[PDB]
Amino acid sequence: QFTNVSCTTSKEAWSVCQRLHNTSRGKCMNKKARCYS
Repeated sequence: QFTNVSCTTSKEAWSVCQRLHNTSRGKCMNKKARCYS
Protein backbone atom coordinates (compact mmCIF):
# COMPACT_ATOMS: atom_id res chain seq x y z
CA GLN A 1 0.00 0.00 0.00
CA PHE A 2 2.89 2.28 -1.04
CA THR A 3 3.59 4.41 -4.15
CA ASN A 4 6.77 4.43 -6.28
CA VAL A 5 6.46 7.80 -8.10
CA SER A 6 8.93 10.76 -7.91
CA CYS A 7 8.39 13.54 -5.35
CA THR A 8 10.35 16.60 -4.13
CA THR A 9 7.63 18.74 -2.40
CA SER A 10 5.09 17.30 0.12
CA LYS A 11 1.93 18.81 -1.41
CA GLU A 12 2.63 17.72 -5.07
CA ALA A 13 1.79 14.00 -4.69
CA TRP A 14 -1.41 14.35 -2.57
CA SER A 15 -3.65 13.51 -5.61
CA VAL A 16 -1.56 10.26 -5.88
CA CYS A 17 -2.63 9.18 -2.31
CA GLN A 18 -6.28 9.96 -3.33
CA ARG A 19 -6.46 8.18 -6.75
CA LEU A 20 -4.64 4.98 -5.52
CA HIS A 21 -6.24 4.61 -2.05
CA ASN A 22 -8.64 7.25 -0.64
CA THR A 23 -6.70 9.63 1.65
CA SER A 24 -5.09 13.11 1.67
CA ARG A 25 -2.26 12.28 4.13
CA GLY A 26 0.98 11.83 2.24
CA LYS A 27 4.54 13.07 2.56
CA CYS A 28 7.56 12.12 0.42
CA MET A 29 11.19 11.31 1.19
CA ASN A 30 14.30 12.41 -0.77
CA LYS A 31 13.19 11.43 -4.30
CA LYS A 32 9.98 9.31 -4.19
CA ALA A 33 6.26 9.45 -3.28
CA ARG A 34 4.97 7.79 -0.10
CA CYS A 35 1.56 7.72 1.63
CA TYR A 36 0.74 7.99 5.30
CA SER A 37 -2.81 6.74 5.94
